[PDB]
Amino acid sequence: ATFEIVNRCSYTVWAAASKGDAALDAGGRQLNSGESWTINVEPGTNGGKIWARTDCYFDDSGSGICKTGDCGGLLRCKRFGRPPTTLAEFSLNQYGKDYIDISNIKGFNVPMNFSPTTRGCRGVRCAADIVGQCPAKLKAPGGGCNDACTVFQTSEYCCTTGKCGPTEYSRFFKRLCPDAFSYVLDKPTTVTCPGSSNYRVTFCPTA
Repeated sequence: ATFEIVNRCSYTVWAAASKGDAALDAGGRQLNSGESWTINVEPGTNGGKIWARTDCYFDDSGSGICKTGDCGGLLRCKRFGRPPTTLAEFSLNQYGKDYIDISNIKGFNVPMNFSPTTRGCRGVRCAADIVGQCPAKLKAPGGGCNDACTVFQTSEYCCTTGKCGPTEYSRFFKRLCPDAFSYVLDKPTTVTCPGSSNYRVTFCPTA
């Protein structure tokens, strides 16, 4: 499947694509304001994620650090990034269907639109100013808005026992972005697309 990753933000981001134990395509790339990066993702890919990283410094070998979304200091991510990270999530060709969503379960750093470029389903978006409105306790110094599990590490925020309810913190994310997962047991905002659809992820879709 084809994913075009587009940076409409006014600042540089470093895109990342991983299924957690391996890169997807090249795994990561710098995107200046306006730049588009097209990747190919193997059919049948399960648990793939795409996210942006901000304020990165890398050397010639592709090692360095980012203030949000860092994946063990690599330009080309093999694993998932350090929160806060707005997440585009997908599972492809699962019994004839693709499943996509946006998640705030690992916090928020960059606004995002996740849309198909082929027919048959709708896109999803979280483009509110969550960083600007972020509750004091959830603000990450490096930038972004942490989820409450990341910050407080309780069974209730992290849904460790598989039983947990909405919280004052999850409701903040849900209020600003209804179409994204706000906590683990959130009522699913997953979109079902035809198997083998193609997609576009746009950072800063409105501004």
